[PDB]
Amino acid sequence: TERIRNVALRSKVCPAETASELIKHGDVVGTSGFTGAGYPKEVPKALAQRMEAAHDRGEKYQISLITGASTGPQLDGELAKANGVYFRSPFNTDATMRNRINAGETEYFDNHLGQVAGRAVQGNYGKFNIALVEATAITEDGGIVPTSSVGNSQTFLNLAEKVIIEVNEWQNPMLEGIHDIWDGNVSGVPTRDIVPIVRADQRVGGPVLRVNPDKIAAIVRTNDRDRNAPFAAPDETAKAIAGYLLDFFGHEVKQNRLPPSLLPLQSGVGNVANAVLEGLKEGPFENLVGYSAVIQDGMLAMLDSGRMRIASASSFSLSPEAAEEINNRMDFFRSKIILRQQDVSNSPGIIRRLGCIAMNGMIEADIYGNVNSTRVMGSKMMNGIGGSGDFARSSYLSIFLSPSTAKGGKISAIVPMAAHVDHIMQDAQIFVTEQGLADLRGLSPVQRAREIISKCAHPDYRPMLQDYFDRALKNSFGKHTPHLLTEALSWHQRFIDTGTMLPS
Amino acid sequence: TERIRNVALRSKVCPAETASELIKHGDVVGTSGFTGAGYPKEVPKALAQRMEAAHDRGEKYQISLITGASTGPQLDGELAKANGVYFRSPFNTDATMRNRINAGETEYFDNHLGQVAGRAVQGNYGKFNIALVEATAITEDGGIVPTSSVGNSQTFLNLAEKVIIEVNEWQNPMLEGIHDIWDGNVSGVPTRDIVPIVRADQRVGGPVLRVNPDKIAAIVRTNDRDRNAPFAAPDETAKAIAGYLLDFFGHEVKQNRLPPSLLPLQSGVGNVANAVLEGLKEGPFENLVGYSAVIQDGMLAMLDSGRMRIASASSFSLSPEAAEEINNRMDFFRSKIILRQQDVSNSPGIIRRLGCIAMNGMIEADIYGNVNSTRVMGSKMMNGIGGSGDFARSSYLSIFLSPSTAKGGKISAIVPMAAHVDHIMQDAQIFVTEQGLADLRGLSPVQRAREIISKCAHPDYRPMLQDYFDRALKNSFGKHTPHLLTEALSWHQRFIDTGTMLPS
Ligand SMILES: CC(C)(COP(=O)(O)OP(=O)(O)OC[C@H]1O[C@@H](n2cnc3c(N)ncnc32)[C@H](O)[C@@H]1OP(=O)(O)O)[C@@H](O)C(=O)NCCC(=O)NCCS
Ligand SMILES: CC(C)(COP(=O)(O)OP(=O)(O)OC[C@H]1O[C@@H](n2cnc3c(N)ncnc32)[C@H](O)[C@@H]1OP(=O)(O)O)[C@@H](O)C(=O)NCCC(=O)NCCS
Ligand SMILES: [Cl-]
Ligand SMILES: [Cl-]
Ligand SMILES: [Cl-]
Ligand SMILES: [Cl-]
Repeated sequence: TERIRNVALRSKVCPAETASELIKHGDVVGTSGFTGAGYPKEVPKALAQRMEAAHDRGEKYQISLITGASTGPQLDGELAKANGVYFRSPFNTDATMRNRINAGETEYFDNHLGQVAGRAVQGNYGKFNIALVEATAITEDGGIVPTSSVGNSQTFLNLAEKVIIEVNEWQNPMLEGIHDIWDGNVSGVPTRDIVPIVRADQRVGGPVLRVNPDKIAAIVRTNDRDRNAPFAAPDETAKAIAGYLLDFFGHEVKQNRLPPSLLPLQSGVGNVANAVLEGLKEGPFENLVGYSAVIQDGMLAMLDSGRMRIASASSFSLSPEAAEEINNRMDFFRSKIILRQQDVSNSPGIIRRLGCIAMNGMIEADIYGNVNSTRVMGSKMMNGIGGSGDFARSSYLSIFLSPSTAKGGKISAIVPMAAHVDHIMQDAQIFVTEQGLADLRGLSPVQRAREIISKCAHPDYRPMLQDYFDRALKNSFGKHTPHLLTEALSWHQRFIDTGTMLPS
Repeated sequence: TERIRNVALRSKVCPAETASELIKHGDVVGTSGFTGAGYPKEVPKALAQRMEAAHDRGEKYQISLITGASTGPQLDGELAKANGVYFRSPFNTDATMRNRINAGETEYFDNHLGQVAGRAVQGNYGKFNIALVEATAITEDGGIVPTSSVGNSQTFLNLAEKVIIEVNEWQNPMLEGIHDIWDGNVSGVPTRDIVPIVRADQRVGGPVLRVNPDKIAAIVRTNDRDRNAPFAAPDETAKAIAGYLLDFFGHEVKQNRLPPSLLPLQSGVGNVANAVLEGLKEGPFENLVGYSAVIQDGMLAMLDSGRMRIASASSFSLSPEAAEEINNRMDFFRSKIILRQQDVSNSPGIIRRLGCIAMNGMIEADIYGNVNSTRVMGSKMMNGIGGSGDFARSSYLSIFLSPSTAKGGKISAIVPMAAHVDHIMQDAQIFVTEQGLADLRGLSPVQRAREIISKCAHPDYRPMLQDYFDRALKNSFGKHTPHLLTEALSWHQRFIDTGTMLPS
């Protein structure tokens, strides 16, 4: 049945390839798409091809690409291969785009996800020339129904001089109604409105994105899927991590420091956080509620088992099989899910009010519990800070999760000093690895070190960390946060030099 | 005349030494006190004497000292001299206490100022045995009128098993009415209340701290002043920084990116930020509004002139000259100042909603614009993060201010890598030194470096910085945030070893 239910707009429909021609070299382009969900697919390809052709002719042809968060092969992948992006923000997971960024070929800045809208309205990315937005359907009165995410779409629509919509047969029409778009000033000119959310499951807006139909210069019909990586089935490492955390939650509850149903749950991107949710789907906490940035396979599983009643996020970010699953059971899941603008899902004011429990993965932490979420060896981008800072700093409890080692044991995820810092000590209270859990609340840096080294570090690396700390305590310039600057980053350099942090 | 207007409570009046006997070895003590204002004076002096006497006898006697923020010689000073503090939080500026912390004799954790009350309520500091609070007066119905700051006093009163009040006749009685204390759930158990502040001058509460009279174990009559080091007159360096910043504001206004009256201003503790205020009091912007953690001399000047209409803060941290000037004309300033609980003055939800401009000092930034506010050489505490994180991350614009060098040119305030990080790149958009102003909005790390190096670094260090960056670009593991791990911290080590960052 017709997805474009507004007759007047049908006159604007055209091939993906024609739409792409609206985008000019130098253009700032805002797109839908949040962590592998709901990004535009067909127009990006056409632009990519046109870009390569122009480049061979010696014609400059690159855009600035601002999104909700990560997209997919069809967008980041295609444009990266074409060398078509001079600037990218705020979050990426595509290997080709990542390579461009790590080669200095595409400039990249990973803003806090909840701040992107406000900075765009402030003009930090320049003037938006194009909004390219994927839709489930266009309503009779011209509402744009989003797809598997909301992201920054409403903001990009407001800002852009011209709008291109992609309407996607693949997205299940029962998506219509799952979204909550608030028409208030969240990220506009101060003073901003109060967003009156006081419960994680509370709706305060409507089902559609609003745009002046006059700004719509093109509409493209599509039938393509959100392409995400599957999640790793929880192995012994992941299960141990879940085990420690569930016990921790259990002891908090027994001590009356958490309610039996805990607090609204945020769970970050990646395999480790996902694995913890798989643990929760059969855990001893009932009537859970999610207030997250993304809903991964594990969270969907919790909704499925009924251990979680409802989940708020800006997107569901699912494996191919789970995305197939939810599209086949959209009737069941649509009442369990609320998709919000990312500046609302990731609003520090709301997160703190609700008392969210934040659970996020990490590259590494140093012995003082500073956290790197992003930059391997301090210089090589993995994905980006994403919403981890939005949640870590605002949450009732901030929890970081990681195997105690990486690359088959050749890297320690607990190091003397993080090569890059995304989350300072103040923003991290709990660390969990397969070795144990460190509870850092109320502790000084030296006290944090003792907990982190003794609980979380891998036995292959523990003595070396203890050695570093003991000698730092003796020799450091100051003793408040003891360091030996000649060797603080030496494990990372050892890896670079030899392929392993383990000495020979 | 009579400061204690509740007759019944008069019976609890006693000498300072006697009150101090209520405080026992191991106790967790919460005190009033924020940026050298409104901290208890006589009871801490008495306590310190008794602590030293005990120690002289091989008897242990130490407390955990939790405050609003920094105190003064009578509290931090005396107790540090006595070696009477085993744990301290969240912010200190006393030189003797700083030494205890940096020698490892006092355990320290500098929590974000806006979060301290909530973490106290969560129980991160343990059970509060004692709340010790300075008061201007006690009202007919037993309300406690705070003095020159509010800080965390209401939370501490709520949590503490016993309460001791110091009624200080030095504090002007017309301070009564200047405070705004909310009974709302700001920092308590989730779900918390919406704090409905939508303008900087808005009152939402009442004039007094509330406490069960049955918890009050002692009242001490005092007469002693807040002690706060004077601000030196702005030197040429500080004047240059203010100049660059004011030019920047003027340009934002002419581009319509700020209103002519700017936005609510937050100005951080320290000489540099205060020097900027001094420039604004004689600049082109009128109808200014303060929404800050603290009101320093510069800000008080503008309220005087009528340049600033109102200033919201948790405390006024004035010089002796300024302290007397306001205690004197309290009738006037009384109507231009609102003093709030620090969990409200420093609430990220409100700071964001109001769109504050944050202006803070810093120790150093690296070429990529990560900021160190706290730890010299990464290990030696200066003061603490304070509210700089609260404001930097939540602000409409986050600006950091510093001389381009430190210690007579022997340290570069722009370094290859910051030895410790308090504010990540995402939390800092504008840097200002006497060398110029770097506007980083919308830039990748490599672009940030080009601006910071060229605009902010001192000419004596810029070639060294460019050389580091150039070789990093060629040799770094990744090129997204290029580093040479072999030398990243080598300037700091050079200072440690030779007293200068310049190569010999
Ligand atoms: C940090 C993060 C990459 C961890 O992801 P994860 O899937 O849970 O952890 P994994 O152990 O499976 O590792 C993922 C990759 O990072 C690498 N990695 C993890 N720790 C590493 C370390 N200490 N050193 C080097 N690489 C590391 C792994 O090798 C793996 O790389 P690969 O894909 O090339 O094989 C991921 O959580 C992330 O990008 N976080 C930032 C955004 C965020 O946290 N958002 C929260 C709100 S949605
Ligand atoms: C960072 C901070 C110390 C700077 O203070 P300032 O008065 O503006 O700057 P100054 O240049 O006068 O220097 C202050 C001290 O820091 C030292 N300092 C500053 N930069 C330094 C550097 N790069 N290396 C070593 N020391 C440095 C100075 O030497 C001076 O120390 P001294 O008293 O022993 O001589 C101060 O802003 C602060 O403590 N910030 C943290 C809390 C905060 O910002 N709160 C904001 C909300 S209220
Ligand atoms: Cl809000
Ligand atoms: Cl804590
Ligand atoms: Cl609020
Ligand atoms: Cl930006």
